[PDB]
Amino acid sequence: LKSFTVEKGIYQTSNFRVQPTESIVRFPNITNLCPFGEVFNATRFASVYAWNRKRISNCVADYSVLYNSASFSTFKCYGVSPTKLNDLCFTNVYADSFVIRGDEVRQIAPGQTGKIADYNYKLPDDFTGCVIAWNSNNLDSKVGGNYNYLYRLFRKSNLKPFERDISTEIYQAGSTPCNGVEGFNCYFPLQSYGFQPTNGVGYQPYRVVVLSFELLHAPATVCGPKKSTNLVKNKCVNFNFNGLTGTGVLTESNKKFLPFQQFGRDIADTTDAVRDPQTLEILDITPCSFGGVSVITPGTNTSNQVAVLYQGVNCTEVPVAIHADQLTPTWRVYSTGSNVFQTRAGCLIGAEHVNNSYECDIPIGAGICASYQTQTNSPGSAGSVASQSIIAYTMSLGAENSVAYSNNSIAIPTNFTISVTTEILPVSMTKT
Amino acid sequence: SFGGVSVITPGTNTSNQVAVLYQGVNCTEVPVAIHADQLTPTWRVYSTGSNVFQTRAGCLIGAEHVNNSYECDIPIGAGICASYQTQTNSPGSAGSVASQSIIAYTMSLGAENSVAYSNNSIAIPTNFTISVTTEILPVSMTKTSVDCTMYICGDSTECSNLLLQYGSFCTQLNRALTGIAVEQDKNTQEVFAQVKQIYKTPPIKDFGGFNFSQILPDPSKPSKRSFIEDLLFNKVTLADAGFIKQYGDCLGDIAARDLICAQKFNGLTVLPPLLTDEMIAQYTSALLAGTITSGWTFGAGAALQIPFAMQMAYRFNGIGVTQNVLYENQKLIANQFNSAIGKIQDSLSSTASALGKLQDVVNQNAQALNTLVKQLSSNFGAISSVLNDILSRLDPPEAEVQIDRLITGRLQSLQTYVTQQLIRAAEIRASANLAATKMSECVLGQSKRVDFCGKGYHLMSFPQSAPHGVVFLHVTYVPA
Amino acid sequence: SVLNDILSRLDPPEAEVQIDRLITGRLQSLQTYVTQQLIRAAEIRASANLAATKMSECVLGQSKRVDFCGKGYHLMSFPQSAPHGVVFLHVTYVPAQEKNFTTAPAICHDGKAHFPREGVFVSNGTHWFVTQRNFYEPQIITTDNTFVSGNCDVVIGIVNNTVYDPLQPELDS
Amino acid sequence: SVDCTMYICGDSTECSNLLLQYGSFCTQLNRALTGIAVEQDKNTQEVF
Repeated sequence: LKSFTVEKGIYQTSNFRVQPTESIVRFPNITNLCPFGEVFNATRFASVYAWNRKRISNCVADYSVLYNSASFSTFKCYGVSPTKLNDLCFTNVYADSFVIRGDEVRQIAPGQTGKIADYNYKLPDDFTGCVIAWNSNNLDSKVGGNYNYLYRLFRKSNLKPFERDISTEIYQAGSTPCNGVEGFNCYFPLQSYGFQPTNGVGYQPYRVVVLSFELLHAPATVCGPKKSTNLVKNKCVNFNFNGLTGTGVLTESNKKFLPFQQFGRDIADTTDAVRDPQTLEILDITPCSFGGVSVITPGTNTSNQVAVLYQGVNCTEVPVAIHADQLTPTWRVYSTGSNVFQTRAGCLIGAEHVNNSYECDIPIGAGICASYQTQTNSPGSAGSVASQSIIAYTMSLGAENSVAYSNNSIAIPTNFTISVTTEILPVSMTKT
Repeated sequence: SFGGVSVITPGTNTSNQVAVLYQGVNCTEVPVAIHADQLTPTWRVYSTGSNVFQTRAGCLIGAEHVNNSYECDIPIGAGICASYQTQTNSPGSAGSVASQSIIAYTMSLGAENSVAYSNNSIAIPTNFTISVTTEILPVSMTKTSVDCTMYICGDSTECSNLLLQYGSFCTQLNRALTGIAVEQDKNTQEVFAQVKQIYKTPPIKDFGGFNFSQILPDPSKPSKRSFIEDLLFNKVTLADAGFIKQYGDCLGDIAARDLICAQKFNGLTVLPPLLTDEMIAQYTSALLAGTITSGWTFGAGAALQIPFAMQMAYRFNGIGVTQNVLYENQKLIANQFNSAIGKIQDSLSSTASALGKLQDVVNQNAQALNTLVKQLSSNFGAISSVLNDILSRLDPPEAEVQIDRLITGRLQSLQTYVTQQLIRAAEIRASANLAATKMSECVLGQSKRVDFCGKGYHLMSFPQSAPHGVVFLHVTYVPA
Repeated sequence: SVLNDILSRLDPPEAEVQIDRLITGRLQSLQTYVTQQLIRAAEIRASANLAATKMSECVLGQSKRVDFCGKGYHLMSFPQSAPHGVVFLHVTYVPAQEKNFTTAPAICHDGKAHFPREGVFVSNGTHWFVTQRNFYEPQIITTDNTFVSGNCDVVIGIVNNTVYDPLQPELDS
Repeated sequence: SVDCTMYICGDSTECSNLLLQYGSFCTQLNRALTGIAVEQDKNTQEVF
């Protein structure tokens, strides 16, 4: 009101709102995981020059295991946060697994040059993806030496990103025709790596897997895992189902959804009942309790005791809305007590319900009216301050009456009154 | 050349064949619009030929003009009206015959009646009729209240901050609707509350033969409400009742099947009316009670019991027909009136359309809210319609600009809603004041104003409660 | 929020954007205000028309409309000035005290029916009187007051009574 | 009577799509004017 004095009436001071208890994040069931195991825990590894490329798509790819696992020496992701993979989703993912020397491991990164980067396996400058590598001295190395892995010494030109060249043909360095065989100025294009268990760290063969994540407009097939929580019902909660979010009280519904259909909809175009991704249950949509708060007070000149009306709410929510149990005992009294009256309009606290009907001083709603009344017994005294209180009652329509209707009688007045009343009407506004 | 197109549909219930109106266009242009060159030859017939009638309003196709004059069912414009009629048909049996079509004709003002005006002749009615008509007026609207913050910002701290920059827009809007809300309560009080004391009818019904039983509240049925009004509640669509909705029952994608619940979601609340329906009936009972037993006196001050038969003697006195008319034909008049009362019951029961005005009151209001609700889906220029996504996807620096667009749109929408709301309320108020005057003058006394109380020298009226409105049963005198 | 600040603060190329924000908003506020006034003005003008009618009907004459001039059979009104409005001091007739009486729409002198020209039939219990509607004054029911219409058979409620004829005493005397 | 579409967007598809983003502002406005349009006729019938 922006005033120190308040005239009697009902005023809307603020808004009542139940706060959310907890946050729920959800994504669909975990099944249909991409086969990471085939790549990482693979029995055999391809060579650097021709590396294995397994496309991963149509799954929920759970990166967490690779990030968390100790087994890998390094795990570096250029384009996106390595932590982010669980949330992020890519249209297509390619895994390039190859075995290369330890010293060379650094080369597997964007914007790099070297034997692998140029000739072997090239990465885009822009490359978005993560490179995971680990040692395989135990697996790959041979005492005799493991020749199986080759890289390329010569080529007509530099290799483009992700371009692999398997070709066995003899490279002709010079003018002399090779004719398929080595000779002067003719060499097999690839050289092997001599890995042996005895060698040093740099020397050790390492299995590296790079997960490129091509991002296109096209539908994204490979998305991250689902970090979900338990479902709680009959409570105002902050829920996040697959696509949407909102706050309300999830309850069991009696709705029969079609097998394919995920969400319902209001006539209005609202989110009404949703199907839980984990359980095939239909849960109907309810905004959490809230309503207006109106203060019913007598004029400040008369008193300062008030009564509050919580519109369109049950009395039950008010003790829960605030943590009454948590609060001090001074605060506790306000939450519940005999002095609570519930009406159609809402829960009115601070006013005692009264059987007697009187004229309506202040309108509450639903026919209930509040007034400040005290019965007073004092000689030559107006109702003085005493144990006064605020009462709410069904507003009296007035003293009820009846007319002695009959076939044969009339009521004709003997005398009358000349009265004067005032009728007031506005004529004009101020000429602004 | 361009103009609006209107479809004259006789009604799907009745027929599929329709007529199309091209407003303010010459008929010559119609074939060019349609791809006559491209389309099949079946289509070719549809564009050209006779069976095209040119009117001031535009070019009308599908309708056959008729010289004969009829009353106007559906207005075309410029006095032309369209209707679906069948020419004489053969007997009803399978046989090949053609009938039923859409006709456009020159609307008839009605049947011309020349009057034999003369030097010294008078027409003096030998017999009369006590008929009854129904007049329906809206009294109040649904006390809608809207929270700006939830509507615009609904649970978004980042949003509300942006709203504050707007200053006082919300406070006034919330204030405006609240002002409207009180006014409705004021409307209902002024309309019904005309009487201080609440009268109840005596156990004896002997009303000179007049049969009130339909109009009086029926002690019995829940709510002491009357029979005729009971149908009235039935004909209308109550928004909701009970004012209690199970929270849990509500939470997901289905509850918005329950529209009110959805409304509950977006800050849209419906305040209840101060005067409850049960309470409203009592007034209607009282206003009715004093009118029956006391005459007009209850408006002036203390109600004075007067036998009903006596009242008509006064009421006839009001029109310029002496008392002798009533008693001399007391039984008939009562019978006429009682039979008259029954007619409303069938008319009311027969067609929903009797209630059309009230229904309108509900419907525009329903429309306003839904339109208000739907706006939430509009992007306006915004990247998306959901507040969370903007926050989620975009950094605040970028987001602030985006949300701002969304804010202006809804705020504009609410602004359109309230402005629209104020005007309709005013429309209602004038009606309410009109309603109050009708109870004040017509019910509480007998009105002198010709064509105020229904066609005829007005006798009296009995109000009946109705949703957000009131129905009057004007009993008028008409010469037979 | 200050125009002079923005002007002092920014060069025109940049300032134009900021000022534009205020103009669209402020104008919109002003637009809001005007719409409110038009609507509100309509309400007042509606009242003015009513006021004029009240002045027209109530002051200038005695209005017949029940509850137009205040509760009761309206006598008259005295308009009074006021700020931005008017106040009327209606003078209304309200019945104060009442007494029950027994009524019947007519009386039979001859076996014929009499109805009251002005008034209704009542009885003190001993004798029948006919009086005006809103203030009790009994009168001796004479032919001068009553008019003929029909006979006793049709009447409903009619009671036997004696009507006084002023003429007889003149001729007999 | 006023169609928003021409009045605003008049034969510009690029314009009209941008209009749709606006939602129901038009359909409501056109509705009101139509409602207004019928109203006068109602007035005339009531009077005469």
